[PDB]
Amino acid sequence: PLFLQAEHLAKDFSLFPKHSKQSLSEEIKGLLNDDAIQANLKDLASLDVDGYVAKVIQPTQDKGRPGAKRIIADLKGRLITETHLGSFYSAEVELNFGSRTRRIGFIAQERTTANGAWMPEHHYAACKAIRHFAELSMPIVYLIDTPGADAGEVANSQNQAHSISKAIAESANVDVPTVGIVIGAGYSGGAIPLAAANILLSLRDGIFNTIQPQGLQSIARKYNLSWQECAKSVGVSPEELYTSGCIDGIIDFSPGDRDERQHNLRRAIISSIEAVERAAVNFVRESKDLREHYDRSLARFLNPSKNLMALELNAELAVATSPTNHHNLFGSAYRYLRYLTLRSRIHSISQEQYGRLSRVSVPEGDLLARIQQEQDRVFQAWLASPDKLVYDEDLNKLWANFIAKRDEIKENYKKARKALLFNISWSLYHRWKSNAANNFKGLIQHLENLPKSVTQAKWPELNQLTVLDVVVNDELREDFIWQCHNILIFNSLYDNVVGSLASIAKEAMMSKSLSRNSVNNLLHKSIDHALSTQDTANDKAKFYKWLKYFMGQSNRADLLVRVEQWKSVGFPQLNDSLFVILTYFFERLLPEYFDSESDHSKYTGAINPVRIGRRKDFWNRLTMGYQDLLIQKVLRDEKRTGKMTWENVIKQFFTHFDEINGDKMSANLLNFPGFRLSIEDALDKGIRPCGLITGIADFKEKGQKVRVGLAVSNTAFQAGAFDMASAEKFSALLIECAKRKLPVVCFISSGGMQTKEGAAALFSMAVVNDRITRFIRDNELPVLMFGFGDCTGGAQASFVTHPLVQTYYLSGTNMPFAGQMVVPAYLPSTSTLSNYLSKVPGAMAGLVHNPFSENLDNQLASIDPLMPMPTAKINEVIINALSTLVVEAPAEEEEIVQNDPRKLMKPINKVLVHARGCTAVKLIRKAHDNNINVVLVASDPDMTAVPADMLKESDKLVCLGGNTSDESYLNAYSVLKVAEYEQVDALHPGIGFLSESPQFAALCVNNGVNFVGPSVHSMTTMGNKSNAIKTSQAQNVPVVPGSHGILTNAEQAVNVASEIGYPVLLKAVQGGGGKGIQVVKRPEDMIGLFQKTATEAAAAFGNGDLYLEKYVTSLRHIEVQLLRDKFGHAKVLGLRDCSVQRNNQKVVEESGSTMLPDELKKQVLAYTRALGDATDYMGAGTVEFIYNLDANEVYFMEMNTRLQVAHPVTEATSGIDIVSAQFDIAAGRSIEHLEPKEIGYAMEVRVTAEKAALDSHGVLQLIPNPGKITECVFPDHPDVEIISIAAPGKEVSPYYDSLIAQVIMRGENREDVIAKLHAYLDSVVLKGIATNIPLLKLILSDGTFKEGVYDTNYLPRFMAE
Ligand SMILES: Nc1ncnc2c1ncn2[C@@H]1O[C@H](COP(=O)(O)OP(=O)(O)O)[C@@H](O)[C@H]1O
Ligand SMILES: [Mg+2]
Repeated sequence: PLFLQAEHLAKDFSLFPKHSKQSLSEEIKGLLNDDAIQANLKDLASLDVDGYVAKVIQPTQDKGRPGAKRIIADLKGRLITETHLGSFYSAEVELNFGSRTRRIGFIAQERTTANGAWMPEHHYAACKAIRHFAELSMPIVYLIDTPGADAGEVANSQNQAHSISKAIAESANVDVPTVGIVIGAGYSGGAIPLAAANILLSLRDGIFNTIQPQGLQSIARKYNLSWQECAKSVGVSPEELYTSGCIDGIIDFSPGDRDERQHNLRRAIISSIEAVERAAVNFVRESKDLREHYDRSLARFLNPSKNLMALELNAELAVATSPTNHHNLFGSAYRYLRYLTLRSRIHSISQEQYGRLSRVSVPEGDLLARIQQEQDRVFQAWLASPDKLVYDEDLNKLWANFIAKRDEIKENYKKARKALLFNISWSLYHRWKSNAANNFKGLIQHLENLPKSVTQAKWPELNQLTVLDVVVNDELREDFIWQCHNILIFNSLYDNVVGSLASIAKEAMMSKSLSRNSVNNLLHKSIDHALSTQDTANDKAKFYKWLKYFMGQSNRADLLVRVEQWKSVGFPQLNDSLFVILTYFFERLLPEYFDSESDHSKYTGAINPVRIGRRKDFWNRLTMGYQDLLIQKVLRDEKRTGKMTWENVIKQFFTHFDEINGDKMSANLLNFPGFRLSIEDALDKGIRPCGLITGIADFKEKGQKVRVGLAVSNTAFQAGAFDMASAEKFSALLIECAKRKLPVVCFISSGGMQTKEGAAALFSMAVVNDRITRFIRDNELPVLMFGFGDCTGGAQASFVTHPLVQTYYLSGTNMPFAGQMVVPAYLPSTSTLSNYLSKVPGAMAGLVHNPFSENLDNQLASIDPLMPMPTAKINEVIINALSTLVVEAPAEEEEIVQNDPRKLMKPINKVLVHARGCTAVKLIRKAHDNNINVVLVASDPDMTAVPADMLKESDKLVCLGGNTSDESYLNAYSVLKVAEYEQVDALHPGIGFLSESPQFAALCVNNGVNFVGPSVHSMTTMGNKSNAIKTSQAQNVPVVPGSHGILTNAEQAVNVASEIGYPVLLKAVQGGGGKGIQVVKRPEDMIGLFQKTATEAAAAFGNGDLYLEKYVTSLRHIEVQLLRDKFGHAKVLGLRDCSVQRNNQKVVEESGSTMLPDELKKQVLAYTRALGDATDYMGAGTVEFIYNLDANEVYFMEMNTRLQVAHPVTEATSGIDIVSAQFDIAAGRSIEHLEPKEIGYAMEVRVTAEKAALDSHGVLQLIPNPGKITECVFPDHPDVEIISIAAPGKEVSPYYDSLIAQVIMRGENREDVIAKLHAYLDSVVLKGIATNIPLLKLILSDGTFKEGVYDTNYLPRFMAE
């Protein structure tokens, strides 16, 4: 069942991107190499935002750049057909493949018509062209270049979204190789039908993104950035798109090249089509289920059943329109491959996986203070570099008038003085825009607070004289404070009149004048509103004399037109007639009001629109614009009451809703500014950080239950903005519906695709649309799509309006192609509101009633009685949809089936061991002792290692290839393919490599392979450092004091560090092994050391996330061994002390701690049980504690969610075998029968192949000594255990660790264990290589170590002695 299989495989392939077989980037000949890509990443990192814009954004905007036809012509093939249709350009060219010539289809976005902006008929032409090439078995090269598909009134009237939803449906289901190549810009839903290819490439200077970079300006205004900053933060370069896995490589060609690089475009196409065809043949070799899918699709062409045959007639889709034009078996392979690549381009995580931010050192109401500080920061930056007064002739001529009239004999002085400051305050009001109110308050406060040595300061010479320098002088200072105070009241007056513009519009429609009382009372109310929302000392009478002075300036109309130009960005909801009457009120009716103050007969109030412009149909456009403002107001009242939520939508019709994967959420690997704060805020409110809620519900159809799928949009997160986690939840729901045979109902509301998830979010349009296309075409069950609230962007432009679904809308739904954030200017309710679109053909199967908004249909009939009304109910549509289906006999109910190892835990007689070295020798020895056959996997140096020699004829050895870890053990797909091939009973994930990764645990358990260790839930809870601390806090276990969540920035790190007291630690969340652990001594150091250690974490792991802990200088590293079964018996075996360590790596490890009180030992035993039971832990695990020697306290640090190398020390002293107990637990057995003891004492020395050598100051260090071992004797002794890979004639490899043996001594007491281990280390012989043993012998003959008085920093001090 290929529909179920493609989500399984694509989930597997997205768990480890680098070593997946979805990497076809090696195949294509003519791409740039990974070295040039790494070098280009270093340049783009070191450049600023302007250098990034020049490199990336400016060449795709270039009007001199070769078009789609010119690029296709310079492939130098033979053109067979062309179809130029506006900004669409389809073609068909024969290319030479060396063996012969071949027809290759083309569909391109042509930049030399409409800039590549596609219209509805261009999408319908792309639909047709994609079938036409499929019917003729022609491979297709898509060429992407667009500002996005048109969001205009004509597009949405022609049903733009419904043409794109079909175009994506054809592209996703085409039966020929599809290659995408970005030849310019790939923005939004116009780029995704073409970018939905098998292999998506880009030219060297191309771009691919969620929307055009100027559309990010709305999100830039909300968080106080520029749109250029938001564009770099999103990461839109071809190099960054290749790093995120959005594209499959960068072709070494730009459209203007005429050297060797012009030949790379045809070569990249030839090798791409050949690569997809070789890959698709390899998929038909290995997939026997691809035959079954093809035979099921063939059987529908043989016998077209009436319910799907009627859907194919109405939908017009790419089907077998002939037996000759019926697709081949490889045709279904291109659909399959295309889904796997689209679905591994999208990526999401879970709530347990996401690392929580620090609540510690965060002020109350912080958001407004941080935005105030950003507005002050940009204001202080203007105080540090203000503009010169020579730059504008209008301001320059007023300075000349001012200085001339200042020496002249007092009226002309006062006129020129006031006029200079006035035009400076309008100039800064044009400049500062949406933040102008805040920056004028800060300018007033600045001017009042200025030193007398700056207020009395005489002006610089004209060339160095700035607009700041002009107004800071005392003579211009306090009148400019007055200008700024009146401009604040004007900005409030203007914005209050804009929000009250409907009252003006009504009276203009019904009398053609705005009466004198209506302009008086609107002016009164707007000044009273301005001076009651602002406590400013400048009163109504002073502002009235300024308003007369302003209405006495000759450039007053020009000041209103300049203002209106930048205000049009913030108010894209008003039409031309509404902007004209707004301007006419300020320009003419306010002067006419003053002129008629002396004599009221001079007032007429008459709006003459011709004096602002000869706009046709002015009063009928004013009628439409007023009706649309009332529709906007009604939909804002509906948002503010908040009746259409996911809970309320469910309670109106459905009962016992069971959500599928409610924990799925945004990955956020671009880390967009303020978006992680929004994920935190959502989580603290209990809201899903995901644009969709999905589940299965009961619907009582005439008292009797019917089980249906239910997908309701989450208007509680980002107004229902659809996301990569929403796409995975939709695929999961359609899979549960395909398994159980459920009808699907959907309620969809969205602001569009989540732009703050990167360019990767776009692929969700094609992923979810393909799963709905395949769901109806393989499983027949009806999908309903009730568009509600605002239903816009890519959710609207794909799956909601898809031609096989029954599309519905609630009354009052806003349904355009894109929303207010992206739309440049006003769109009529005739082209946006679902009421007027109800009778427009193909827009919907019906407009239904909104069951929450009581009076809506009468409120809409009072706005326009000729508006089309709703007819059907949501209950009527659902009962008619359910009753016309065949009622198949329902199976007995199953739960939502998830990854559970406990089901897979069956008796083990053959096991895969994922390990090398001493860990593999230990696990191979335990496999013999438990009577289990080993399937061993190994690198080329390790095929002839001692763990391979320890195997029998009944045990297997398999070659992974290569020398290093990357070429062998870290390839998870090779290791899983061996587990599947040998049919292994379980897989032991070893130690090191992928042992502690919950992704590698999930990868095995997806494919039904038993993972020997904890559940994936237990691994993510105690593997995520913030959540491990939060679970410890919940179980009354003291943690190592710190931030407790993850730090945001250097200011956060300073404040949490100050509260703990310096010195302190900075640690990486994805760290471990002592990597990136920086000590910070001071606040002076912390500012530089945070930025530094964030770069260490980002370089080492690809995540700069730091979290802070208290630096304890005198400690013991105490760690406590847990065992636990599936039944819940937390058998805690005992502790170890691993304090003799060198660069965090443990060296001399012990079964007890000589400075730890028995009361604190009992506390860490109780805390291990509390954590083990409260996470539902399984297998072997080790919780780590800092035992502060100064404080006499024990603090939880972190947990090992796997087998620990120190384990044979506790095997001796507990009397319990840790690996045998873990193999019993992973066979499904209980460990209740075990009795943990405290048998004597034990100690381990890690014997490593290292030579002594001095550092730069002369202190002795140990460093690795590789080479062939000539002699190696470990004498047989009863109270020592030897795990070893050292023997005569074996080599110690430079590609791996110097660990050559673990020597674990046992004895009665600690002095006896030390003395026996000292004597045993002298009886042990090693030759050929050097070893660490000269140091180990001296620690065992130290007096301070023999007394047991030391700390974790003992060893580097002792090596210096
Ligand atoms: N402030 C500190 N207090 C205690 N240990 C610290 C501190 N800073 C670094 N460390 C080292 O890190 C240990 C904590 O576990 P860690 O070494 O990070 O584990 P791993 O690297 O094996 O995951 C401590 O025992 C100590 O050796
Ligand atoms: Mg450690």
